Amino acid sequence: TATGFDFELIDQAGLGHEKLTQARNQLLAEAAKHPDMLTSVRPNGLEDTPQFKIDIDQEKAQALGVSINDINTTLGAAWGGSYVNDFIDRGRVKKVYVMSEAKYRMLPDDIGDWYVRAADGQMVPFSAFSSSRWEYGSPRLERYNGLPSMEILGQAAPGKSTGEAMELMEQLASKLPTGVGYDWTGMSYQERLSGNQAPSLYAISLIVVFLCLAALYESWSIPFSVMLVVPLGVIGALLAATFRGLTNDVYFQVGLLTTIGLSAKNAI
Amino acid sequence: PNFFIDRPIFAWVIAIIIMLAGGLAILKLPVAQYPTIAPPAVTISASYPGADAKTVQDTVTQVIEQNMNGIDNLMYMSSNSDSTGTVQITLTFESGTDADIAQVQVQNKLQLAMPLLPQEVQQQGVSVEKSSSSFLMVVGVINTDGTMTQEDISDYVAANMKDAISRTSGVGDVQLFGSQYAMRIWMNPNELNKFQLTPVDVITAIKAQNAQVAAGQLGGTPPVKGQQLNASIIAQTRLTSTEEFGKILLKVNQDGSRVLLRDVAKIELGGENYDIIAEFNGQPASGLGIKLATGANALDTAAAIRAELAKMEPFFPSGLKIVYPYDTTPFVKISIHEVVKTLVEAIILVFLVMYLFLQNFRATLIPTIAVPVVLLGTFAVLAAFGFSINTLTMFGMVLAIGLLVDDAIVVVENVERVMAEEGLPPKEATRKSMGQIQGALVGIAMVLSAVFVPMAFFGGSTGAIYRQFSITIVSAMALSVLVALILTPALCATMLKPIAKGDHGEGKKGFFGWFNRMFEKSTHHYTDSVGGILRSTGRYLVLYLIIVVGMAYLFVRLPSSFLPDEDQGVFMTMVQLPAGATQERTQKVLNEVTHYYLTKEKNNVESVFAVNGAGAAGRGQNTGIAFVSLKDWADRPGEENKVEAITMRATRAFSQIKDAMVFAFNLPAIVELGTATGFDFELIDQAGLGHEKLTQARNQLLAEAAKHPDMLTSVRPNGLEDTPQFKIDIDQEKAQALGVSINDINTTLGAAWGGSYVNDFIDRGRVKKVYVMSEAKYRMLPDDIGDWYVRAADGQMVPFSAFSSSRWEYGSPRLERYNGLPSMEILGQAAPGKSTGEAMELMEQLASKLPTGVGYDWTGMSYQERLSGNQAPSLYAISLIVVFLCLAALYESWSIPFSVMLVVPLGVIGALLAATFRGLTNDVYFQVGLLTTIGLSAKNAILIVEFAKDLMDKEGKGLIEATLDAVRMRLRPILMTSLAFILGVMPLVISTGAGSGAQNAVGTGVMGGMVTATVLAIFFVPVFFVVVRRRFSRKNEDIEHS
Amino acid sequence: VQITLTFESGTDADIAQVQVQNKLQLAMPLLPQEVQQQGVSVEKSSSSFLMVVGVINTDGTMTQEDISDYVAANMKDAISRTSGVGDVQLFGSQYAMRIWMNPNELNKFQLTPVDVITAIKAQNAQVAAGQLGGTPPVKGQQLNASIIAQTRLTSTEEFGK
Amino acid sequence: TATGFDFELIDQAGLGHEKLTQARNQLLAEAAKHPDMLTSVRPNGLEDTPQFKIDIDQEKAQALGVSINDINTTLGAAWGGSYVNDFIDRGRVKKVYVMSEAKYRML
Amino acid sequence: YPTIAPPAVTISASYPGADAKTVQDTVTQVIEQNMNGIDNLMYMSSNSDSTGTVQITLTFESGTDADIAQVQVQNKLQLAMPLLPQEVQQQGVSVEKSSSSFLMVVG
Ligand SMILES: CCCCCCCCCCCCO[C@@H]1O[C@H](CO)[C@@H](O[C@H]2O[C@H](CO)[C@H](O)[C@H](O)[C@H]2O)[C@@H](O)[C@H]1O
Repeated sequence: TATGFDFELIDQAGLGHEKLTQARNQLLAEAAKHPDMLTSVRPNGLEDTPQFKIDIDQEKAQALGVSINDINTTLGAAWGGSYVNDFIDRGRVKKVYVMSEAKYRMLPDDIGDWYVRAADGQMVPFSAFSSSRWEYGSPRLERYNGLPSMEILGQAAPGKSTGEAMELMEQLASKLPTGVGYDWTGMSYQERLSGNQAPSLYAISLIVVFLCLAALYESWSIPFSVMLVVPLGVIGALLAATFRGLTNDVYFQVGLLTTIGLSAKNAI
Repeated sequence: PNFFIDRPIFAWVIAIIIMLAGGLAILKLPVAQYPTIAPPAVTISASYPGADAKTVQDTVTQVIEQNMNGIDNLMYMSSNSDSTGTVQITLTFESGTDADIAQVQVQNKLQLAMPLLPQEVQQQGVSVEKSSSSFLMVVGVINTDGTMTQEDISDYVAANMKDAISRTSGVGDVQLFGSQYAMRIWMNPNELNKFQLTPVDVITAIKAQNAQVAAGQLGGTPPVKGQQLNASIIAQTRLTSTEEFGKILLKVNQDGSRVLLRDVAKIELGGENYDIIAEFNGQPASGLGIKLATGANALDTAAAIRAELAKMEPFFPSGLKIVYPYDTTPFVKISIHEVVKTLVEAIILVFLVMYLFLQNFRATLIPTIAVPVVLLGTFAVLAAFGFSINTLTMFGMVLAIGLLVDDAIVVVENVERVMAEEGLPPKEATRKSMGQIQGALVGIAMVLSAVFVPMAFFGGSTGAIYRQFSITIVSAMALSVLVALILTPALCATMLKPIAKGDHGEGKKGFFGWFNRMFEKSTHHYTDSVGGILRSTGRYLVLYLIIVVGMAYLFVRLPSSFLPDEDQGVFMTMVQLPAGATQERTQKVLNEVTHYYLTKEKNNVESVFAVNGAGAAGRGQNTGIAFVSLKDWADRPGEENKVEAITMRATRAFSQIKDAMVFAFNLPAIVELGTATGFDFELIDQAGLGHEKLTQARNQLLAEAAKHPDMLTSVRPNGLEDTPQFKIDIDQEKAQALGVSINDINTTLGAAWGGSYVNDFIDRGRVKKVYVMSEAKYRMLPDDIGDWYVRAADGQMVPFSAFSSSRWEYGSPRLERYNGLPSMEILGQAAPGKSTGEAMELMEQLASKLPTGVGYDWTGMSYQERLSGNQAPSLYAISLIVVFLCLAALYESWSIPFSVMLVVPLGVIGALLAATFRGLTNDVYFQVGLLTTIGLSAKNAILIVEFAKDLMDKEGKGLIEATLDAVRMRLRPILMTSLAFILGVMPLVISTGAGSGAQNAVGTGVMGGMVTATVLAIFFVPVFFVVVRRRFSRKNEDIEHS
Repeated sequence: VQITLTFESGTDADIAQVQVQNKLQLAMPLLPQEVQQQGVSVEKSSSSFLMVVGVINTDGTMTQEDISDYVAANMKDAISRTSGVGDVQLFGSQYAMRIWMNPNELNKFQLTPVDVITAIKAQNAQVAAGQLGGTPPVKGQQLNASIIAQTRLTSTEEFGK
Repeated sequence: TATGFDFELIDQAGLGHEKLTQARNQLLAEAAKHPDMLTSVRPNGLEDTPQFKIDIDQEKAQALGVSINDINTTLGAAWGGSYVNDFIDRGRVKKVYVMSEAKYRML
Repeated sequence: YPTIAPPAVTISASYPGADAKTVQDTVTQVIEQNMNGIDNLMYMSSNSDSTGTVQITLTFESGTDADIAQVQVQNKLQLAMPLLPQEVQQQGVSVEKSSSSFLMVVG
């Protein structure tokens, strides 16, 4: 979604909707204290809007001779709408929609102007069965691995590089509720993956050219003598990368592997 | 090749690198029980709640037998239109074809049949599933302090287990044992007769009144200008408790006392089904059945699933403790340790021989160094081949130790001795040894690869089983041979000490066994002796004919197998109550069984799992199942405490002292197999007939094949026999008069006695079903037909006794199919001592002689085993023909490979002989053993015969004297190797504990085979060789060639 | 209606064909109901007939429709299931219960087609049954037996009556 | 089948069956006018045959107290036919069809 | 770039007007329950949504073959299939292998 990451904040425990929301605004407000590492820290999801509850009381209408199906459907097709059948426009199939007009469906009182025809032949106002209130609700509930989560979106401050901001993220996600954890997905997921490889590729590949060297062109000491050369290759690649403004990424890794490469050739 | 002799470190690099290739190839290497062995099948099932046999066959089943036409890799279609509403079609497919291909093909050919379903199915789905019966696990859930009962456990099971524990790293399929909660509404026909109300008005009540609904939106799009608000309409909402459902309005009386559902019927948050009952040691329990994941480890599915269950275990309710009645894990954990263990012993024993013969610390160590580089590096050969290190393949390794060390060993000997016969420096005498015995090692490579390959190209489950050894012992072979071109030769020249010409060691040490002379003294006896026989050939020709012949007769009188039987730490006993009995009598049997195990075998049994309601043939209150788990293997000693005698005395206990057929038994090794001497005859109705006629055919034929005690065996049906059904024919005339509506009569009859799935509600935050069934007592006794009244069009009720005739006819409750057409499952077998196919010939002759629409056809076990049948002779003729031509090749003739081929009988006659004594069987493990024996025999003959012909040629010596020299100098190695083998293989041979059926089976055939092979070949081969060559060429002669 | 989708050569055949049928069900619920009730068959197929086996009656005393029935009664269930067959066009037709409405004799008795339909629908079906001693029963209970119900018809008699 | 084709003229703007019929005719005559490039330029298929509209005056039926739904389904099951239920012949399922009789739907 | 991102099958449907927790715990996590046994899964993303659109995005390991994925997974959903709504099941339901990256948008 941006520069380096898409921090995913994961629910693991059995805590709650409210409380978690409080823990995260806690983090998004707790991080505004870092201009030397972060910039444009923003939240992901839809929060919680005002909902308009309309309870229809079945008894009062179950007398009056109006049928429930009819009242439901009319309320619907009025403010939602309906797919009936299909027609043939210009030589192409399309849908058919029957919804109310505009002005009778923007404000609650317009409910009034709506009457349901009973079994006898007289209409009934909704104000004959509908209590109405202002309560609250959520629209779109986010998850990561099926469980409640929030992507604290961000980019690194204009002060160069992307990963230091991610490591600083790892320091933010510490001081919050018992059951509130951290993970990376997408751009920084792989930045978890191409990062903590440093021990393994070098645990292995270093041992391999060692034996490759004691091999076809023989000896014991020859791989040691040549192998002391590896630091000499890096300290300049490290020296330069710092001097310019870069970061230990992939391109620096291939940059490195390559550099130790020609260098080992030479001592070879 | 020779080249790496003068690059010792380069060699070293190959050694330490390959050993590491090993360790890295081990740490993340997969382990299973066996390799994925069984042919894959996909099954289709559907649920038609309340239907009868003819119904789920005739509404769901037959419209299907018509619309999923055209899936590839067609094979066969077996089906059950259960008279419980389940319809189940198992397509069992051709071995090793890719499953998933089938699976999607089918799921998208049912959606062709989908509108052509009934609508209660159509709303309740149809499932297509790749399938086995191989439960990795059955995990029980119980509460200790009687806190919850089966439906509570079941509900929690469905709400708190199946999404987060099955997130654990290592898991395939999940299956719940019990029933999910559903809103259970129990209608009383009295309190429903009262207010003239019937199920339909109730149906319509809960349906219309209980849901979410099409809302709409304030500021709906497209709104109109000026607008400064956008917001969502809420509406009629689905319900939540048992409370919100009693308060539901059905009809208001004119007096004003409204009638809610709470009145006419009873309300509990209940189960979606009350078929099967799950008892953990009698106490209430509900369970889970788990299958392993797609290339996943069994033991890590175990580490993570059991860690996961332990992660929700305090976060479980009170008393709620998880249980493990059924795991196939410790059997495997312990299988592995026992097999490594034997291998460890094998290593140490081999090394012992290796010392107590070579007696030089650094020379005795070189071939000991020989072993890790070879195995560890073989694991590297496996990690790259995409198969798994299971019991069997790693068994191929423990078995392979012999064909490993043999080469390396021979070389250390040949060098040590040449160094005793030419005096040259370590490296040079070595060089000569390597250049002269190249043929020994490349030869063995040529023929063992030649004998273990032909099996890999075999078919079936047993064939794949073979694939595993092929690769292990051949990789082991080739690498041991190839280490013998890079590793062993450089290790030979370099880490080995230099000898002057003729050092011999004879009684040149006292405390360390003068021993060597004896060997040397003895080989004089040996050597003069071969000469003695060489002088007098005819005798030895004849006696050979003896061994051959004996080998033959004896081969016959050794009985086959498909795999050995295994104490798995877990076995089961199943229950069967006579037709139409109820759940109650069965439950009597389950806890009575539980008594037997916790009492008269109290010490052995740890936990019983009693299942009431569906067992073998199908689902059905009269049918039961028990999982009996034992205390860990360490605490079960004797003959009496192991699965065998336990099963024996269990079924002994129950057969003659009960009214019901109830049998205890032990599960196979392989979690699905050919039932050996036998079949599962499918009797196919082809002509326009019907169920009555096939059944009469079952009578006819079960009478026709059971009347031959000399060919046929176990004429029995597998299924449930013919049950009592109660036809209630409604005479429509009368009701088309009285003003009652047919839909009203039907759906009321249903919702009363079967029941109806009507709507959905939301318990605890999870959607579940809403069920309205009548109550117990108003639809359990025939007499209750009465208490039910239909509200007419005018307004008064009618009894069912106003239109309903009522009788008892016959039907089978489990309707079978074979390819969409009417069929019947006759399981059957050949006499214990008749081949199964002979029984196929006489059974086909009876079931041929049956009415036209009663035919014969094959399914399951006897199917594949019919097409892929007449081939084993051909491939082992190949393993042999590859032996004869490949070694005719490494040398350069014909007569010279014959002399080495003469040894296989000396080898065979030993595997029969030792095995026959024990009681083992010409199955697979004895077969792999047999091949290996062939290898051994030809190996040794390679040793001797190679040296004699070489001399004959290139130094031109005389036959008899050359055979004698070879025979003399090669005695010593032949013996070293062979002792290493017998002693290495031994532990397997006598070990008890996991799979010892396996260990013993490999071991015995292999051991006895090796013994007679050598202890006879070292006296026959030189006479094989001499006479064989004496009928080819003219001049020479007995060669002097300078 | 026959819609033939021709795929890129050497493509996975079956993967294609199946992909097709799980895109049949995005458009399938909003289909006509006379169709949905008369099935649609999606079948991987050549662009021509590979083979035709004929069947005839020796004494000729069978009609196209008779022979055709026999085909449908003993063989043509697996010919579309051989691991290489798409649609088979059956030369004939399997039997159907044929009710031939007489429009005079229908004006006679105050009934029209609509009434004939709802008539035969309702009169001809299986029915939601149940079980004597149904589960879960109560103690002492000693019976479980199959409730049969009205059964769909079988003869020419059941359909005239 | 040697050197040839299977030309598809696809209607793209949405001018319905008629304009397509005529464009194709225009074309089919336009290719018969070049024997120095084409041979057997023929359309493959069927042309436009005589069809018989039974246009319903819904009104006359909307006073008269008849329900249209039934009227349709009657014309249908009469001259087309109707798949209604399934039955069991000799132990094997088949279909249930109610179509008019022969002589009562041919002229 | 190469096939870099882990493979996901997305399911989307319309339940016109429903709420967040219905389409989260009736429509979304109602499938992810039989999604035990997936080949090479990396992570799981999901939407409830309050306009009637419901989204279940199941995400697997790079190169784990898509067509293959929809194989095992559309057939692991079509096993988790019973706990979703039927008003969902009647109006346009898509199972489609997905990225979230418009390769292009043409105006
Ligand atoms: C357990 C029962 C079966 C196991 C026995 C299988 C055979 C292995 C035993 C070999 C040892 C006895 O072998 C017997 O003594 C020696 C050496 O072999 C030979 O005896 C020889 O003595 C002189 C020596 O010139 C004769 O000229 C001639 O060469 C031969 O008669 C053999 O002809 C044999 O008859």
